[PDB]
Amino acid sequence: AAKDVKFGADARALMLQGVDLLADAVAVTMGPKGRTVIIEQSWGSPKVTKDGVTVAKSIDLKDKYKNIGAKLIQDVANNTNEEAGDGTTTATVLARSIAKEGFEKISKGANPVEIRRGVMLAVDAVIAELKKQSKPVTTPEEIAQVATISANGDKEIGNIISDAMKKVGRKGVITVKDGKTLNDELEIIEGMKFDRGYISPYFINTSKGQKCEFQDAYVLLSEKKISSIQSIVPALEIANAHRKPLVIIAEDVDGEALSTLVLNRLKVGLQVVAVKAPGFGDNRKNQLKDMAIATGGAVFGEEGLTLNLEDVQPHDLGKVGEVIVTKDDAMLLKGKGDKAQIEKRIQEIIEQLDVTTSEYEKEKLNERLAKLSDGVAVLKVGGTSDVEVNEKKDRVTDALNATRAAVEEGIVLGGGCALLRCIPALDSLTPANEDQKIGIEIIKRTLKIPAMTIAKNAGVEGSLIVEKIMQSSSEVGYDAMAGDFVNMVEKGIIDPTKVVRTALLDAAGVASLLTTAEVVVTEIPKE
Amino acid sequence: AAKDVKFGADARALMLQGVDLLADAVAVTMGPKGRTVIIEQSWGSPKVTKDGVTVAKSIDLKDKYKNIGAKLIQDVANNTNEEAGDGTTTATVLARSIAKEGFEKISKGANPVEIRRGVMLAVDAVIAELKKQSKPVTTPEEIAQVATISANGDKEIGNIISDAMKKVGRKGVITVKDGKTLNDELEIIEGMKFDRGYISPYFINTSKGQKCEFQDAYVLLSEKKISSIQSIVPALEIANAHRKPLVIIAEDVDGEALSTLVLNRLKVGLQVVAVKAPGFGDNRKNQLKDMAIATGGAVFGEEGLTLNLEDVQPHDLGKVGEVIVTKDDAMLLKGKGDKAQIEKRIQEIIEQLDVTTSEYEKEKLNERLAKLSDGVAVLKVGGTSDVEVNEKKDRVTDALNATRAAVEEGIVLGGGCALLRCIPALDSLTPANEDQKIGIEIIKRTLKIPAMTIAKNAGVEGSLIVEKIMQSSSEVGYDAMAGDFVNMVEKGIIDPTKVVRTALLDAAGVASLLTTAEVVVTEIPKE
Amino acid sequence: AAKDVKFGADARALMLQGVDLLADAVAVTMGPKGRTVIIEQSWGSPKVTKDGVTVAKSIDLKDKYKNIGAKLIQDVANNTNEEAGDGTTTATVLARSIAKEGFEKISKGANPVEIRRGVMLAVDAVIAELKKQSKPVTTPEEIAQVATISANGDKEIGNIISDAMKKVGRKGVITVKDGKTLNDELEIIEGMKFDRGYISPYFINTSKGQKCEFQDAYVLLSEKKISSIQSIVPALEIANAHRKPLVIIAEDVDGEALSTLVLNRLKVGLQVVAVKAPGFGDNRKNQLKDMAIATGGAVFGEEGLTLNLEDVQPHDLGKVGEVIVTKDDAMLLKGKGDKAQIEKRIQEIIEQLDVTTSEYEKEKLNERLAKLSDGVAVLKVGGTSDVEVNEKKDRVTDALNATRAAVEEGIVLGGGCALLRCIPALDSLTPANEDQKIGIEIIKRTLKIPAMTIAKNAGVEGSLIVEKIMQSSSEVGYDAMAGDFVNMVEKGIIDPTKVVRTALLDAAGVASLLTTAEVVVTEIPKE
Ligand SMILES: Nc1ncnc2c1ncn2[C@@H]1O[C@H](COP(=O)(O)OP(=O)(O)OP(=O)(O)O)[C@@H](O)[C@H]1O
Ligand SMILES: Nc1ncnc2c1ncn2[C@@H]1O[C@H](COP(=O)(O)OP(=O)(O)OP(=O)(O)O)[C@@H](O)[C@H]1O
Ligand SMILES: Nc1ncnc2c1ncn2[C@@H]1O[C@H](COP(=O)(O)OP(=O)(O)OP(=O)(O)O)[C@@H](O)[C@H]1O
Ligand SMILES: [K+]
Ligand SMILES: [K+]
Ligand SMILES: [K+]
Ligand SMILES: [Mg+2]
Ligand SMILES: [Mg+2]
Ligand SMILES: [Mg+2]
Repeated sequence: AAKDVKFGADARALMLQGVDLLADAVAVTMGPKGRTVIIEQSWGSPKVTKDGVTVAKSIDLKDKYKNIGAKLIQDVANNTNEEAGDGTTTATVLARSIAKEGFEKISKGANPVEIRRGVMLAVDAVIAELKKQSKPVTTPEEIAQVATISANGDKEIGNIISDAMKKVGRKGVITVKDGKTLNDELEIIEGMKFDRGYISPYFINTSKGQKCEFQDAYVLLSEKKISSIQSIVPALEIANAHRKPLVIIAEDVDGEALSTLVLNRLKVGLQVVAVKAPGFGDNRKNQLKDMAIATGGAVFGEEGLTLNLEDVQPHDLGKVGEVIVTKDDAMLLKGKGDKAQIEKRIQEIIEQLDVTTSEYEKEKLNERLAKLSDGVAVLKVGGTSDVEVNEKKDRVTDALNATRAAVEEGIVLGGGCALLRCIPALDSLTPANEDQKIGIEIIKRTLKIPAMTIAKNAGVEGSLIVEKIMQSSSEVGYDAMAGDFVNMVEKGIIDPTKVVRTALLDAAGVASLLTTAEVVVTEIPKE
Repeated sequence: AAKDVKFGADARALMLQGVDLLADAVAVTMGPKGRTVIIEQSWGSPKVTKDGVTVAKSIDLKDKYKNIGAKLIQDVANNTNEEAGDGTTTATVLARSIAKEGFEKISKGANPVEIRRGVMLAVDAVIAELKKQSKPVTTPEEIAQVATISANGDKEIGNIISDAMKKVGRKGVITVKDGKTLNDELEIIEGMKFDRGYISPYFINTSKGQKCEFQDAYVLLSEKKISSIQSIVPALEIANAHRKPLVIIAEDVDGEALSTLVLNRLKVGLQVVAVKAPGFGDNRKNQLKDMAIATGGAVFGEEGLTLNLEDVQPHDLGKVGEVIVTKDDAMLLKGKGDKAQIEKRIQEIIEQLDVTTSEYEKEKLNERLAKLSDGVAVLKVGGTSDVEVNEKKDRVTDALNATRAAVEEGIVLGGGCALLRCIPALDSLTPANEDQKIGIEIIKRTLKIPAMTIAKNAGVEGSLIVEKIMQSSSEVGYDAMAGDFVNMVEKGIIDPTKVVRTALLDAAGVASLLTTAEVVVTEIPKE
Repeated sequence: AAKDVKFGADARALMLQGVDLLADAVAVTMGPKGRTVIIEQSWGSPKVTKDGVTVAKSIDLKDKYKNIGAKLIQDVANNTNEEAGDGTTTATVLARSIAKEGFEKISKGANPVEIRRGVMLAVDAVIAELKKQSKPVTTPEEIAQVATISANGDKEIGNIISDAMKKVGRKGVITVKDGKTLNDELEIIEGMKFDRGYISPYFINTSKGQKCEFQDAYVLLSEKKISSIQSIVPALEIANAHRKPLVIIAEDVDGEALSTLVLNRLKVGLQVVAVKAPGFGDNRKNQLKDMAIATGGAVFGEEGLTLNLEDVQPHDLGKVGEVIVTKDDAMLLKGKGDKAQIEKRIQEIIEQLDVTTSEYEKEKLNERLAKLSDGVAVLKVGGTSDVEVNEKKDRVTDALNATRAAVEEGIVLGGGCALLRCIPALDSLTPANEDQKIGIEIIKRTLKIPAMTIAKNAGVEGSLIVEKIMQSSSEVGYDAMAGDFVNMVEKGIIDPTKVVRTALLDAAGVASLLTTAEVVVTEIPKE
C-alpha cells in the first residue's frame, strides 16, 4: 500500500488541528455549568452525555493527519478513565495545552527530547507538592460532599451513596442498576442470597407471595447430584426424627428423589424444599463450602475426603434460623456456624485477594467476602426514558468511582485550585539547560488551564478569576455555580488527590512525546 | 501483464528520487539531537519511533520507479538490523551517499563495474583499518558507557544493563518485557524455574501467599504419566519412612494416584505436592534429565534403560533444600547433585550449541544452560501508556544488542570519528585504472557523512565540524550534546566495531550494485 | 472474439518496433563493459541481472502487434539458453539484424521464401567454416580462461571452476549453491554421502561434534523394514562374536529392534548404529545395491532371490574402514568390495545412461556414478545480500555451462572475431537466383554485428574497430577491456564453438521465417 510522508510544520499543524477539534468538543462539558453532547447511534436513539471519555471515543476524522492527534487524545482520556474512573475532561484539556505549547516552541536549535525531560521533571515536582497538600477523609459528611461534587451538584445521589457506604462499609460491594420508577432507590441485601429458585411448585407453603418459608431448618449441602432414593432417605429420616424442616442445596435433584420429596411433602406435610447449587465451576464448590462454614454443616460428595450421603449424621447438617425460597431466588439468613471458622474463611479470602488479581477473580472474591461478612448494596436509577436513565447512571458511576478514590487516598481543593497552588513549587527548580527550562515553563503555564476552563464555561473571564484566586489566601477559591469567592473546604468543593495526579501524569506523558515528532507517515486513502 | 521500460538518466533520476525520499525520512532520527517519526497503524494508535529500520520498512511509494530505490534501501537497513541489531540509520545515510555519488559519475566512457570493484577494494581497506584501531572491553564502566550511548544518553538504562550483566554474566540470558509501573525494574531468577503450578489446591500449606513450601524434600522425576496406585505407593512409603516431604514432577497425575495423594495429605498431614513436567516434546525429556542431574536423582519411564516406579529405591530420588510451588510456577532451589555430573552436562550443552544452530534450538539450549549454571535476568520497562513503553523498549533492545556486540569485539570512537580516522588509509591505495580510482574517491567522500549528519541534526554547520575534527589529534572528537570538542574515550562516547563495519559493508555492497544499472523494467499499474 | 487484421508494411513496422524495443533492452548487457538491468518483482526486492534470456523473458508489450515480435525474440533467446546455456545476447542481436535487413528488402517482385532458403544456405556454410576453425581443449589453463571469460572477467571464479574440474574430473558432478559468508568456497564430497542421520541420540559416542564414529565396521543392508527381535538378533550376535561395530542401513527400524539396540548400546557398550535407507522408490533399491557392491555385502529382503535376515552369515556383511554418522547425514568412506564388481556396476550405469534420457533420470544416474567413482563438488557463492548473491550465481552458472560446452567441443576466438573470420567463406557461394543472393548478402552483413555491439558498449566506434580487425592477420583481434589490438589466443579471449553455432542457427532460423509474413491477425483488446 502506497504511503504519504510529511515533514515538520505542515504535519504538526494538521495534527494540532485534529487535537484542537477533539478537545474543543470535549471541553464544553466541564464544570457545574457545562453542557451535554448528543451522539448519533446506528441502531436506535442517540446518546446524551456529559462524560469526557465517552465523547472522545466517539470522534473519528476523515483526514489522516488530524486523526493521529485525535487518537492520541483518545488514548490519554482512556488511560485516565481506566486508572481513576474520573477526571477525563481535565486530562483532555491539559493534554491539548501541553501539545500546543510544545509545538509553539520547536525551532532549529531546540531539542524536543530535553524539553520532554524538563516536562517530566516538573510534573514529578507537582505530584510531590500535591501529595504534600492532601488530607485524609474521616467523616461521612466528606463522603457525601465528594459524591455530590462528582455527580454534578446532585445532593440526593451523594446522600444515597453515603448511606450505602454507611450500611455496607466504605469498602463494601455497591452496584448500579436501572430502575423502573421515577425515583432512585437503595436496596441492601443481607445474608447469603444466591439467586436460585425452588425446583417444584409443590414445596410452597405460603400463599401470599408464593414463597416457601421455614424457621430453624436443617441444611443439607451436596456437591454432587442426588439421584437415588438410598442417598436421600437417611436425611429425611434424620429431619423427621427431630421434627424440623429441611432445605437441600445440591447440584441437582433427579426423578426418583424428587418424586419421593414431593410425595412426602404432599401426603405427610413433611417440611422439605430443594434448590440448585449456585455458581458454575470451582465457584460452585467455593460457594457450597462458604455455606457449609456459615451454617456449621458439611459438604457431601467432595473429591477429597469424600463423605457419603448414605451415612449422614445429625451433626453433619447446617442450622439456619430463617429460610426464604421463591421462584427466582433463595436466602438463608441466620446460620449457626462457629465464629472462628467464619473468621478464618474471611481471612483466607482476603489473603487470596492479594496473591493474583483479575477482574473476574476479584469480582468473585469480593462477592464471596461480602456475602459472608456484611452484605451488598444496589442503587436503582429512575427516569422517564432510557436516555435520561443512561445519562444519570453515567454521573452515578462517576460519583462512586470518585468516592472510592477519595477513600483510598486524601482530598484536595476543587475547582482547579489544587493545581494553581502547586505553581510556587516549580519556582524552586533549577534546570540543567535551556530545553529543560522550556519544559518547566510549559508545565507552569499549563497548570492554570482547568480553572480557566471552568470559569469560561460559566460565562465569565477566566484569566481574571485565576489572577484573583492566586492573589488570595490558600484556603480561598472560586465557586462557579454561585459565582463567588469562598472557602472551598467549608463549602464542600473538594476533589480526590488520585484523580488529579492521574490526569496530570497521563496528559503530560502522552503530550510531551507527541511534541517530539518531525516526520509523519500515513496511508493513501483507498477508492 | 504489459510492462514499461526506461533507459539511462530518466530511470536513474526516478530511482534516486525514491532513495532520497526514504533516506531523508530516516535521517532525522540520527544522533543525540535527533527527532522521532510517527507512523499510522491501521488497527489502533500510531507508533512513535526513533529507529531507522522501523521507519524504513514503513514507506512504500506509488511510483513504480522510486519504489525500486526505496526497496533497495530497505534491504540495506534490514540486513544491517539482522546482522548487528544496531546502526541502521548510519547504513541508510551511507547507502544514499554512495548511490548519489555513483550516479553522478556515470558517463559514456565510464565502466560502472570497475567502479564497483574499486568501491569494494576501498571498503576492504577501511575495514582493515577499523580492525587495527579497535580495543577490547575490560571494565564494567565501558559496558555502562556503551549501553548509555546506545540508549540515546539514558544513564539509568545503561546502569541497569550493566548490573544485569554483572549478576548473570556478560554472556547470560537477559530478556526485555513490559512493566506495569512508572519505573524500570531488574529481576534476577535463580535456580530452576519452569513455570508449572500445583495440580490441586489441597497441597497448599502456607496461608500467606497461597504457597506450598518445603525444606529438604525428595524429588521424584517421572518421564511418563502416573496413573495407577501401585506405581505411586512405593514412593510415598519411602518418603514417609524417612519423614521427609516429596515433590513429584511428572508428565501428569491421574485420578487414582491424585485421590490417594490428596486423601493422605488431608487426613494424615503427609507432606506431598505434584506438578506437571515443563516443556513439550524432546525438550520435556531434556528438562527432566537436567533436573535429575541437578538434584542427584533418576528419571523413571525412559525408553532406554527403562526404570520402573514399582521398585523405586531411596537413592533414586533427588534432594532439594527448598521447594516453592504456587498456582503459576514452581522452583527447586538447592539441589544435591554431584558437581562433576553437572559440569559434564554443561559441557555437553555448550558443545551441542556449536554443532547445529537455529533460533529455536539456540534459545532452548541457552535457557537450559542458564537454568543449570547462573540464572536469567528480566528488564521490565515502565511508562504511563503503551506508546511510551514501546518507544522505550526500542532503545532498551538497541542498548542490549550494542552491548553484546561490544563484548564480542572491541570498541572504537563514537560520533562518526572512527570512519573519519580511516580516510588516511585510502591515500595509500594505488588503483589499477581510472574507474577504480573513481570508486576509491566515492568511498573517500562517503566516509564523512555520519559525522556531518550528527552535526546537522544538532543545528550547526557539519562541514566545519568535520574540518576541525580532521585537524585535531586522533583522540579528539565533537560532543554534539554538549556542543564541544572533547576527548571521546574519557567522556564515554564510544561505539562497537562490529556495528560500524557491518553498516559500512552492507551499505557499500548494495549501493555499488545499484549504481551499475542502465535499463529498468516495471509493471504498468492496474485499474 | 472479434479480431483485427493488418497487411504488409504497417504490420511489419509494428512488429519491427517490438523487436527493436526488446533487442535494445537486451543489448546493453553485452561484453566486458556491459551494464545491468533492474527488473521489478511483485513479491519483494527487484532483480539485478546481466543475462540476456532473463531480460528477454521479462518484457511484455501492450500493443498486440509489437508483442508478436517480442515473443519471437523471446523464443530465440529461450531456445539458445536451453541448448547451450550461454550466448543468448548474441542470438538476440543476430536475430534483430536478420529481421531488420529482411524487412528492408521485401518488395512487389521479391520472393521471401527464396530469401529464407538463401539465408539457410549461407548459415550452413558459416557453420561448416566454424567447425573447420575450431581446435580442441587440452590444458587446464584453457579451462580457466574459458571460465574467466564466461564469468565477465572474474579470475577467482575461473580458478575455482578449474580446481573443481581437476578434483572431480572434467565430466564430474558440480553444483552451485548459496553461501553464508562473504567469499566463495569449493567443497569436495568423497565416498558415499546420502544425507540420512542417526535414528536415536543414544548411539552417539563422540562428544565433540555430536557424532557416531566407527572404524572397521560391518555394514548390514536391509531392503525392507526391520521390526522383530529375531530378524535383528543374529546380526548383533555375529558382530559381537568378532568384536566389531555394526552399522545397519535399512528402510526403517521399529520399536522392538530399536529398543534392543539402544538397551545393548547403553548397558553393554555394544558398538551399533542404525540409519534410514536413502532415496525413495526404485532409487532406494539402486542405492542399496550400490552400497552392497561398494562394501562387498549383500542386500536382504529383495523380491528376487529373497535373502532372510534370520540366517545372516558373516560373509553377507559389508566392511567399511570408516563410518561417520551425524544428525543430518551419514558417510561410509572406505568399502572393501571387489574392484571388478564395482567396475561392472559403473559400466552398467554408463550404459543405462545411453539408452533413455530424462532430466530426472540423467541426474540420478550421474549422481550414482559420481558417488561410486569420483565424488561431487559444490561451489558456494558469497555476498552481503540476496541480490548480489543471485547476480553472481548467474555468472557462475554461465561459466559452468560454457566450460562444459568447451570440453565437449573445441574453442574459437572471442570478441566476435570468429564470425568475422567466416565472411570470406560466403564469397565462394554461387546463388541459384536473385532472392538467394539477397539472403546470402543479409547473412554477410549480419556477421559483423557482435563485434560492433561489443565495441559500442565500450564507448568507441564499432565500424572502425571491425574494419581494422578485418585488415589484420587471422590471429589478431580487439581487446575491449584494455582497448587494444592483441593476439586473442595468447590473452585468453576465447569462446566455445558450440555456443557460437547454436546462437547463429537459432537466430537465423527464427528471423528468416519472421521476415516472410504478409498478414497479421490479432485479438481486439477487452474491457
Ligand atoms: N461548584 C463548583 N465550583 C467550582 N468548581 C467546581 C464546582 N463543581 C465542580 N467543580 C470542579 O469541576 C471539575 C469537575 O468537572 P467534570 O466532572 O465535568 O470533569 P472531569 O471530572 O475532569 O471529567 P468527567 O467527564 O470524567 O467527569 C472538578 O475540578 C471539580 O472540582
Ligand atoms: N553525545 C554524542 N555526541 C556525539 N556523537 C554521539 C553522541 N551520542 C551518540 N553519538 C553517535 O550517534 C550515533 C548513534 O545514532 P543512532 O543510534 O540514532 O543511529 P544508528 O545507531 O545508526 O541507528 P538506530 O536507529 O538503529 O539506532 C553513533 O555514531 C554514536 O556514536
Ligand atoms: N575482454 C574482452 N574483449 C573482447 N571480447 C570479449 C571480452 N570478454 C568477453 N568478450 C566477448 O563478449 C561476448 C560475451 O558477452 P556476454 O557474455 O555478455 O553475452 P552472451 O554470452 O551472448 O550472453 P549471456 O547474457 O547469456 O552471457 C563473447 O563474444 C566474448 O568473446
Ligand atoms: K464532563
Ligand atoms: K535513529
Ligand atoms: K549479457
Ligand atoms: Mg466528573
Ligand atoms: Mg542506535
Ligand atoms: Mg556469457
